[PDB]
Amino acid sequence: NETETQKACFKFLDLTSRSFSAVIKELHPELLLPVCVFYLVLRGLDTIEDDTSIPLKTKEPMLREFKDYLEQDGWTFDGNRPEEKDRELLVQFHNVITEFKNMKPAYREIVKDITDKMGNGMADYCRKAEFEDASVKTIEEYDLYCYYVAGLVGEGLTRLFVEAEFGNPALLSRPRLHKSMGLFLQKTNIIRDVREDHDDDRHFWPKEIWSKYVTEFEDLFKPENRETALNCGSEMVLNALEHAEECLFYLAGLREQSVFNFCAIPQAMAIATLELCFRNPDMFDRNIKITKGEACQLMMESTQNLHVLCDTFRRYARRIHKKNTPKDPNFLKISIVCGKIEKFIDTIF
Ligand SMILES: c1ccc2[nH]ccc2c1
Repeated sequence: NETETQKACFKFLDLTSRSFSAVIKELHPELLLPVCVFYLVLRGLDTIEDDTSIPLKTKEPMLREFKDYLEQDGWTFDGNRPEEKDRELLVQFHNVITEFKNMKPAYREIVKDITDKMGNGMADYCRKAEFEDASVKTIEEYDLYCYYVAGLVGEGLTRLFVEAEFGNPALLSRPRLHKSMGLFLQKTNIIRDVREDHDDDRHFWPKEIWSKYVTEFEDLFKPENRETALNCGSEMVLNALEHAEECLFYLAGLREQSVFNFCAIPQAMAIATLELCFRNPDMFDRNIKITKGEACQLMMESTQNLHVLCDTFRRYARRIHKKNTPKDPNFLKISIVCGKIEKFIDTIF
């Protein structure tokens, strides 16, 4: 007995999250529709923020006010460029609104708050870009951009988990944990996608890091600077790896198996992707991905328990530890963080 509003939301879930839709749809029914609503709302936010054919005069209010649109039956939007990939989510958004309002009031307050905080951070970002540079210059800015597009997702999901008693409530008292969750994923994708993003005039690597390796960011992609480029990505990987232990801390707080799988799978994939990118020069030439046999192993190792997941983390931390070379100016610090991850897992298990 699935309503068509529900079928549409799940259809759009397949079309926007692609492979991830499968693990979302295996979520415990207490949070299956809430998490689905949460994702389609944030994806609806992205479809507005990313369409450069929408002028700031129109886009900025939609982003700041989107939390209030969730309360308006039949809200639609057809002002995307006719070729935006996820247009139809916003033109048929009345299904998300229907299912948003069917949600328990505690879930609606969480999703509405995150939509509000996130949409306004996006609107602030979209504004600066139009009237300024908006280039990531400091690690602090880098970390701030990741908190708004990914750390806030972690807050929302954690708030839903704790509300459904699927997560230890102490996860809300230590918000560095869900922040590390989102930053680990977002930083790994920013590292791996650096060429793709640069070929679309998007640059998220902080100048505080890449300026120690090249004079201009574009220099990273020239074949003659492949050595400094590797060293730069190494420090990028080092910065991402500093979140891994707090990620293990967060997963230890999850109390329901389908919620564990939903959070553990992307984390295990992130550390594998990080290991594939570490000292890999292909990262600056194309989009590299982990092999299908590896991804399929990881999916088995991320859908069991915390012990099995920690062994996967220990394995890829050791692989990064071994690829680490003294020629790298980040040599010592990479070994230290890898050792801390390995020795921490050895202490638990
Ligand atoms: C758990 C916590 C934070 C997250 N960010 C994206 C997915 C996800 C899962």
